[PDB]
Amino acid sequence: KVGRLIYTAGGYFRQSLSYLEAYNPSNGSWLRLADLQVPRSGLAGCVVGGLLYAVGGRNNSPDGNTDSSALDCYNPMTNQWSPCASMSVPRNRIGVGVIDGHIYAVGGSHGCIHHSSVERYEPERDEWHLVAPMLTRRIGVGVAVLNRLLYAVGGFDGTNRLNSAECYYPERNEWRMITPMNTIRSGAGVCVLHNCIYAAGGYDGQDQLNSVERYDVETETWTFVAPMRHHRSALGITVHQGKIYVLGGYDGHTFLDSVECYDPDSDTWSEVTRMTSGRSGVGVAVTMEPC
Ligand SMILES: Cc1cc2c(cc1[C@@H](CC(=O)O)c1ccc3ccc(OCC(=O)NC4CCCCCC4)cc3c1)OCO2
Ligand SMILES: [Cl-]
Repeated sequence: KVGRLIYTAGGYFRQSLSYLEAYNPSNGSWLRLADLQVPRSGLAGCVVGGLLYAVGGRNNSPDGNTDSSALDCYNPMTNQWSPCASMSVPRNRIGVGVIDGHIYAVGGSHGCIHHSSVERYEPERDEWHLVAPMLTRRIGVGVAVLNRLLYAVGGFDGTNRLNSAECYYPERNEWRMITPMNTIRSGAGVCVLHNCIYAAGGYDGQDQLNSVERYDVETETWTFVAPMRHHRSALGITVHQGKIYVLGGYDGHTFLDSVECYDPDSDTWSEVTRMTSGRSGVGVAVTMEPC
């Protein structure tokens, strides 16, 4: 369990960013590591077999905007990024979940297309394959895995921001709707802690949110928990040592450098550190420290 860092990749401030930085919750330290080959915001991060994966996003630059189908893998042992097989389609504002060593890429946009499509990556074969699409097109979708089931939460379908959510059952290759959230949320941070799927922040169509709600898979209910100290949309999120960490985002005025930590035992959020600069739209994941 020791020696794990919170990695933040990419993001957005004025333009899409190539930063890879790692935070050590045990000593407060930040490390700047190998840049992404291509700056990207709206990407997702995940970890399989100790490798950090950056999936999709968009390169926003003064010389254009390209939605990304890329899957790039970072090895902390080498501090090197390597290209992996690309997805079938570009996916900006994607969500990602891992089940049994496989990466699921969910939704996202390509130009004006809002995807319902979903695809699954097999590291052992370096191949992607499409699976059943969601019941709703979703960009800015939050994705988490609980009990080897994949959840897609909120987002924007091209016309409406969503409070709906749905669950993918891999052995049936089938999506089913679940209880909708109490709040419409696009660009929320979604993760799993204990038996619950948490949805923190986001945009409801009018304001950035500091509210946080959690879905109990047993009771099929969403319940609000303590709100964040800051309103945040397009925030990064991960879980580390039984706590939720939220990184950055946009509060309606500033791109935040704040990192907050939620303790479920006290139902409190605390400010724990600041990123090296404010940004939104980052990919976040946890893996061993580099060398
Ligand atoms: C969440 C959101 C907030 C907004 C908004 C549009 C959205 C949605 C889309 C929607 O509701 O159609 C959204 C959802 C998920 C995202 C995930 C990543 C992501 O990275 C690129 C990025 O970081 N851009 C930033 C520039 C400043 C304003 C836009 C949002 C932040 C963007 C995301 C955007 O318009 C202004 O506030
Ligand atoms: Cl964008």
